[PDB]
Amino acid sequence: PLLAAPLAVGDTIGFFSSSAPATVTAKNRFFRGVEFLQRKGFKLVSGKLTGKTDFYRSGTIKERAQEFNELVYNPDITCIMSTIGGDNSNSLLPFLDYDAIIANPKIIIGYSDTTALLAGIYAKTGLITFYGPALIPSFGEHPPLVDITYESFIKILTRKQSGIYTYTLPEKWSDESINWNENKILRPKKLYKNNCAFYGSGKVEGRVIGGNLNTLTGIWGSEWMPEIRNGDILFIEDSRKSIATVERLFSMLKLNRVFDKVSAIILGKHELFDCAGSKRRPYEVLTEVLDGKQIPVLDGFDCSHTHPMLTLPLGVKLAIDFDNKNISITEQYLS
Amino acid sequence: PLLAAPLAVGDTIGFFSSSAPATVTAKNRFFRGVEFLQRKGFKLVSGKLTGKTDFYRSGTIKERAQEFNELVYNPDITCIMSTIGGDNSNSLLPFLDYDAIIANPKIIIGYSDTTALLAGIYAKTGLITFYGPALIPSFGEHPPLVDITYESFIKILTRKQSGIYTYTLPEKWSDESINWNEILRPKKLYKNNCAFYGSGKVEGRVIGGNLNTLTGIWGSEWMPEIRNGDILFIEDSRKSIATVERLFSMLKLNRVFDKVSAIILGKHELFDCAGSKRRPYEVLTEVLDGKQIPVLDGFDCSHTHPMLTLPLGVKLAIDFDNKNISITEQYLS
Repeated sequence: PLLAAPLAVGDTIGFFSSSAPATVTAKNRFFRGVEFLQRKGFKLVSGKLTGKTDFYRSGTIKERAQEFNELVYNPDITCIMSTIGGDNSNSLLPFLDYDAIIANPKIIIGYSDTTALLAGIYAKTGLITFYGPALIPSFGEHPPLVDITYESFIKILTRKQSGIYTYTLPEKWSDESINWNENKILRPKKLYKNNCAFYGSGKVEGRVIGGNLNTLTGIWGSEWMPEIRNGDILFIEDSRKSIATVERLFSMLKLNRVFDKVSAIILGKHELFDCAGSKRRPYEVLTEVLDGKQIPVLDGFDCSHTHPMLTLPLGVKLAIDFDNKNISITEQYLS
Repeated sequence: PLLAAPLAVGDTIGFFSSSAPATVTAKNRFFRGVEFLQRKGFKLVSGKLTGKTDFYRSGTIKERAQEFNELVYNPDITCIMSTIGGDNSNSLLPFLDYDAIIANPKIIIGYSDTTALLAGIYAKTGLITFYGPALIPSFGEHPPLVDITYESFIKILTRKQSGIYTYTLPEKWSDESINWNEILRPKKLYKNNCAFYGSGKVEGRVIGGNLNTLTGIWGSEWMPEIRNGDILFIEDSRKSIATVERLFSMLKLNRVFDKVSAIILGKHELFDCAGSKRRPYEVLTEVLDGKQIPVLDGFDCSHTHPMLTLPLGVKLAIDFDNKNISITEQYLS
């Protein structure tokens, strides 16, 4: 695979808004995130659509593609980071400068809607991109949870690439929709003990592919959707969906023979899942859809819309140990 | 194509709930729909999940598939009609009895989420199915709009298959969210603002349905292949402009706009333009990035009332100069 140079303290991070204009609509959280990374010693380059709005998005399809491409063209930038998601990143894909991305590999990072870019770029270039922090939701989060997110971000992106990396497990997490865009918290978020579950036994090792599952529907079937292959580990998360929607997306995967190919599934914690009074969790729905197909599942990985959030390279091998209840990166993912 | 026998007054219609359990949650409107069709002379057979609930759905995946299959097996039924949509019809697809459908073709009709079944059945069997009335939303509608819906339903499904059929244009329509399952007053009525963007005449096989729903079968063996020359028919309901851009770009990435000869946009019920004042056609235009595809914007085959009935998988001719749309290929035996 094509690998970017590793991150280091003092590097320059460029940010872009490929969908929702949250540098305007969540400006307090944006400023908090900017200050957080600056105090860690990073230099920031603001994408050209920062501070702009086109109603539901930051700019036209072409303006958004231009904003991203301009960061790729900047030799001083080591990391290109999403400000926030939305719905509309998939629009950009015909207009990204893939040749320039190949010529100038950088760490591309974000989550949620930005999945369209992470997966699309991998499909076109083979670049290992990252499911991880977006500036506003991730680094604008109030303490204490933001520090745990940051610890994973800096560890994954700066560590020496020798030997496997085994993920730490956040001690507590939350998914509450409070404390979004103000100077002070209303009150502390509920902190839950980590209830991640490892359904299966033994160890499964395979290339991880996926991201935000609802977002994948916007690139599905196209040359920008990476082919899923026998032995892959499927990584999927969603946010604030109804159980009806979750069944639909799981069945979509089933119809596409995904569950005939993959050797394990990682479900990211689902932020504020709406079970419609059924008390069912997404794993129970997945089990019905699987119709007896036995696939080991890591239910509740902290790489999703919940806080804190871990950083995950996409398109390289991971090993899930279902007996020892851990998950590791086993393949080099930065130069 | 595989063709079902035409409907006749007095026939038996069977109904099924492949997703939302609205025979329970919209029981008043359900009863209105049943009574409406019975008054027309139809006999109704209730699918086995009628009156059942499993929270957000009518029953398990397998039970819903069985409900549908049992209607296929019933020799007295000539038309299998959806009660209502939802989100979850795509789950049934591995379990439908496609061989039984081939052995005894029937009129299968519905819309919205039921698109997964209409498209899936066509992909597997070649059966010409219908984007049209579902029992609860369509036939539980109060007069006067329900009468225009019914006129299209009965005309399309009972007419002799001789010569082209040219659609009537409803004089007025509504998308107002009142009088669902309760009336205090009639819905607000709007003049028909359907628009024909293009020139000349385009003829090609129509394919599509509810666009959001298509995402749940996309890429699979149940998604019919879109071919050079097809007319793409798509409608959505109560979506944000952000979602509409996403779905249009999905089509673009899949090279759909390199294949289609025209696009039909169904009227979008209560579209949320996020203050932009933009309509879906304008968003489509941006996404098309210069591609000159003629568009019929605002066809009355969607979640708005009244609703026309449309066979999927047969040739239509859109005459952009004369501002009309016709079915040009035989669609019932």
